[PDB]
Amino acid sequence: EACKFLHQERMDVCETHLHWHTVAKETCSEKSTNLHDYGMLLPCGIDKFRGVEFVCCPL
Repeated sequence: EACKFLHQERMDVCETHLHWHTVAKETCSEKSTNLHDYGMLLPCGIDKFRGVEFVCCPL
């Protein structure tokens, strides 16, 4: 098994870095992996974003 690169965004709300970090971490954990690294997508407002891409690696 290698690491998996994933992209998740949404179109209904803008959210902070903390939210997107949480999403990335929890998505990796749902897939039986650990988050290694991530980057937000689609900056919005003064301090928010509309998604995250991220790399989940084997436990």
